[PDB]
Amino acid sequence: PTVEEAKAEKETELSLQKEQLQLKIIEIEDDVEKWQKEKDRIKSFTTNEKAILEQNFRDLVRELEKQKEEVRAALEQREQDAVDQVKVI
Amino acid sequence: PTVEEAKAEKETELSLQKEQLQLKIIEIEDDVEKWQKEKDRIKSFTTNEKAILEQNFRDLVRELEKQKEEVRAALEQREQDAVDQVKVI
Amino acid sequence: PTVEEAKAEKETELSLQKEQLQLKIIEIEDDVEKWQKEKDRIKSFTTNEKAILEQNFRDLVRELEKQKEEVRAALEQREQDAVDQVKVI
Amino acid sequence: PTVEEAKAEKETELSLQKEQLQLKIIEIEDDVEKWQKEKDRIKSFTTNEKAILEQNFRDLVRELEKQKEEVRAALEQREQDAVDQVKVI
Repeated sequence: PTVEEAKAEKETELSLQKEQLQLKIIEIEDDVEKWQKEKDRIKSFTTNEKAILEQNFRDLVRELEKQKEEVRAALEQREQDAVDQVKVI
Repeated sequence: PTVEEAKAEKETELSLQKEQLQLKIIEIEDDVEKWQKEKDRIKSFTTNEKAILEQNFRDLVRELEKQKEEVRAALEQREQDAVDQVKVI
Repeated sequence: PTVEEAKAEKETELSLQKEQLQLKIIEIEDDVEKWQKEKDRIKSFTTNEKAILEQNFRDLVRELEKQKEEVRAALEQREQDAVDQVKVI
Repeated sequence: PTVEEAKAEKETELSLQKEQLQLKIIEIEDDVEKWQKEKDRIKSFTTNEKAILEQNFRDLVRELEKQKEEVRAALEQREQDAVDQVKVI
């Protein structure tokens, strides 16, 4: 080959090989950013679900405390009822 | 009647009437002490039942808190499981 | 005394004595109603103060739970801070 | 150089260069394992401190609940004391 022909071929080859390398880097980086976004999404979902669990628990305890209060005041009303039902004879 | 006969009769009558009065007082007082002991017993029962209620409530809350903890650690294990299941491709 | 004079005197005496008896009953009943109203007022005050105590306790626990949450999230921020401060060298 | 001399030199050079490469890999891997062990240690410390926080909180609440109970029973004793201090006159 001519000196000018081998020059031009080298330039073509390097230009095409550069582009291959760049594409592969883009692929690696897309895969990594997608991996990382998924990991972060799962973390974010768990954090949310734990917050909702914690709020369910607090609502449950509050509802049960309120039921306990109803039973207590019932006990106190059966009490006074019974104390008035006891005659002096 | 002789003076000595009316004397002796008065003494008999007063002695028998005193005894009637005393018996009635004993009856009134028995009824009152029994009334009061019953009132006190019912109060004492209610106090006991409320204490047992309060301890049931505390055991229930403790058991539910412990269940919440199991669900939370389950959520965290499905989490790490899932984070390891996400490939880098 | 004349029959008509003793009649009239008896009526005066009974009328004045009735009024004495009635006044004493009114006094007994005033004292009893006042006793009972005071007892009821003290009971009512205690019931109120216990309710306010119970609400103070609940506000205190809620405030402390909220402070615990701040300390926990502080611990988690010193954590991530520290994990990023550890070099790969 | 002799064919046998260039052979022997190539072998020396490759052997020394291999060893350089291996050492660098060992260094990279030591740094990475140390990084990772430190990250894990900090995580492990935070987890511990949060557990101790959580147990302090529970002991605090239990102590305060117990103090509330003392104040309540004090209120009830000033109550009965006062109810007995109210005369019938």
